[PDB]
Amino acid sequence: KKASGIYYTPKIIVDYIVKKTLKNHDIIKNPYPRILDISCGCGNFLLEVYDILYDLFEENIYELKKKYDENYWTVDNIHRHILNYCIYGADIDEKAISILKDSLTNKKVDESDIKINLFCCDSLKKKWRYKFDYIVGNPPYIGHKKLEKKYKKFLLEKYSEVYKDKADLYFCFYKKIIDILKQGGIGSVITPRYFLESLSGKDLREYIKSNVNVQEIVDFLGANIFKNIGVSSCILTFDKKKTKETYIDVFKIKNEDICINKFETLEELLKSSKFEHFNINQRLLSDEWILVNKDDETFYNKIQEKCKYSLEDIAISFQGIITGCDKAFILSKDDVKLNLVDDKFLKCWIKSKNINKYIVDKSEYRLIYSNDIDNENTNKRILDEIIGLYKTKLENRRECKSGIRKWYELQWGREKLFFERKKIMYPYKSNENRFAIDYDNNFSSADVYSFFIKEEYLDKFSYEYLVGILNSSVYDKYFKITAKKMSKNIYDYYPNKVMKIRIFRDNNYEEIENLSKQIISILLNKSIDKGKVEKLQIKMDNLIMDSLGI
DNA sequence: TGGGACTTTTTGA
DNA sequence: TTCAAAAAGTCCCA
Ligand SMILES: CC(C)N(CCCNC(=O)Nc1ccc(C(C)(C)C)cc1)C[C@H]1O[C@@H](n2ccc3c(N)ncnc32)[C@H](O)[C@@H]1O
Ligand SMILES: [K+]
Ligand SMILES: [K+]
Repeated sequence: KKASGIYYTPKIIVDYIVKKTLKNHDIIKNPYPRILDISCGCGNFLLEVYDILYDLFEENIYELKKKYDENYWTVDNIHRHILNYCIYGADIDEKAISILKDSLTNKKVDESDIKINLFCCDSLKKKWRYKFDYIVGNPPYIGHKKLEKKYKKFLLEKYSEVYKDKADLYFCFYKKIIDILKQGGIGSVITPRYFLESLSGKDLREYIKSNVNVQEIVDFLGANIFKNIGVSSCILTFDKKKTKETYIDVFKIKNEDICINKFETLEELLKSSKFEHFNINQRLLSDEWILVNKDDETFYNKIQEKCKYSLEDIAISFQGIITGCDKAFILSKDDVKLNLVDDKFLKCWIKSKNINKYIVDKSEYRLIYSNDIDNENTNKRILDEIIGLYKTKLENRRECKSGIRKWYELQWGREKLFFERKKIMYPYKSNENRFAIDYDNNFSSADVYSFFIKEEYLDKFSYEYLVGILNSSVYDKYFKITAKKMSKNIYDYYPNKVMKIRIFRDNNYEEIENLSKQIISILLNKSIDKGKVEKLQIKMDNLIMDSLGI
């Protein structure tokens, strides 16, 4: 399956990571460094390590010959020494190890067979017999849906310090690498960036912060590093050195449309205008890692201090309907099959794209709220001609197999009363803040999140005021500071972060609310000349900036 | 083949 | 009993 050009780490990144770890190695003082890659594959990293080592030994061959055994340190012996004592690799694929072993053997190209330290094993189960000086590589990423159940139980029992709930497989590789790193060693890996902000990575970030000194983080944000692969990458470099001060070099990319396979070295790219550099004090990291420059930190801290309320304080949040099979329960509003379904069971259905700022597009789909169907004898045509077409798939849902749900019921139908009221809705993934007031009792899947204001905060906050500030440029920038960057121009808008947004009340409340009412009034007209909306938004942003003192 | 529009349901807790 | 998180996303066209 995984036999193609994908998953090959680009040469620029491989070269950077190998150099970053061995740039300043004192081969005279320690001529026996152990370099490990625990997901070496065909040896993208290890073959480069061999070359870097060979130059390093050959450049100091006469100093080694003089300080140590004169007969042992010769140029002809460098190849044997590297393979015996220096390069280590591990991979679960037997064929990959077979190829890597031949590649290392053919580096020199008789005598006694040289023992190459390659292991065909599960790196997370191996009883590692010693720690390592340097660890580099590109671990596998496997999410919570794509992991096997038996294997996941093992991770939960043994890697509980970093792996729980919706965590990822590469969380465990981070723990393994840190655990088998020598005092004073250096590790450098490329992994997905999502653990820097995700709720799942909370324990993993705590593990890294409390056990290694993070030297450098390269955040590519939504840039496409791996061709034809939908993943966002970062490079972490960490050590176990005794140092008094622990500051992190953060290199965050500025333009996501760059092509990495166009510059000579990654170092040239990082020092250029295509990246920004700033320092974060590792002691000042909380459970959240707020990796922003001084301007954005000052901006963020001003808003946090000024706002006395959060959305969670004043709102009730909930995820959308999860049918478990959308094609079985969602039909076009013009589908002739809806004449078989009583309007009592029909609900309006919108997708994330139907959410704009301040207002929702008119629904084009309907949801059959099948939970309200009492008996199978009644409304049999609905069960036999609409929902039953997917009966086999519906029966394969978890709650149907355990008997909690009937085969025709919605898997997670939530509570209708939550949806059939005035509320605010936003897409779960978007390029910008899009918070709308729903007036039409719209239902939606889990690609749209909703909340409504608690009764006790209705006098302080109105729906019109909230969509005003939340759709403002100030709050767009404020949310994206700590949001979870998913892919190019996509952020996660999930309650675990959206409900942490903080809000304020001051003298500008009335004028902000009135401007929001004007914007809503314009956006709902048939002859909508939606140009004045931009001007009103600009005026509102000025009031908000005045309110927060920025 | 790479870029852009859009986003299901499986899953642990 | 029933919540909400999770992109080695998914899909299509020029
Ligand atoms: C494929 C991705 C996921 N890979 C990224 C690193 C480069 N991998 C790579 O070049 N693989 C490869 C390339 C070509 C071949 C062919 C010979 C052409 C068939 C075979 C394998 C991760 C490697 O980790 C290995 N892996 C996965 C789980 C896991 C674990 N639990 N313990 C230890 N090693 C683990 C897996 O076999 C991969 O080689
Ligand atoms: K000597
Ligand atoms: K990406």
